[PDB]
Amino acid sequence: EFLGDGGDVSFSTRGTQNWTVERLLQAHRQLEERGYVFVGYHGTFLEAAQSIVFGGVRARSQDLDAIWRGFYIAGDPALAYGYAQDQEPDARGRIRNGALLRVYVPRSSLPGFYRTSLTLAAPEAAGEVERLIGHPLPLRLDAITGPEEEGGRLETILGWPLAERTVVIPSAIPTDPRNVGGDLDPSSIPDKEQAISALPDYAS
Ligand SMILES: CN(C)CC(=O)Nc1ccc2[nH]c(=O)c3ccccc3c2c1
Repeated sequence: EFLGDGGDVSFSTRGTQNWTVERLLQAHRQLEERGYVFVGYHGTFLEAAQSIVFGGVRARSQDLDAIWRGFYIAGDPALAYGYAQDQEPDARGRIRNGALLRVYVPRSSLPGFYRTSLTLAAPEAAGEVERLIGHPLPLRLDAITGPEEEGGRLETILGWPLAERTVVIPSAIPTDPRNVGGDLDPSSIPDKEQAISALPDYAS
């Protein structure tokens, strides 16, 4: 259990229960001590956050193409935040805010991390990434970081094999239940979390 101590952690529209930036700090120190390193944020809906944190990352399907299939994260919490919410409404039109998660990978997995300046959405990106990674997509126990299709923000994709090796914990950066869909309010980012958010150096 890499969640540190305090009470039971629970995701909810009111905010991640029993999660404070201080507990995150304890959790972060424990992970680092165990040889894990932070690689980015992952925004998703509440239940997927719960599953990811306590069950671990688990690929489910889509092999025909989905060439870029994998676990998408981002060094910049603002990019991942856009995804921390339900993808479709319920029968009554409600779209709940989700949660931001912190993704860690064993340091021994770092050799598989690559970065390119080429926008991943570019048509020839696949060919360039395959050259960079040394094999045909999909990504395996490796990852690639590159500019989002449009926006300039760097997105990181973890091959499912790598993703399933991660330890993921809640972020102390909250989503706003009053502003679903809205952009991340940078002032809602705890200084203490920003402090433990440096990324590892990737190969290019
Ligand atoms: C949940 N819907 C957005 C459908 C989907 O297929 N994608 C998905 C679902 C969750 C995602 N979470 C992220 O943190 C993220 C970060 C950088 C780039 C993409 C993502 C991301 C993408």
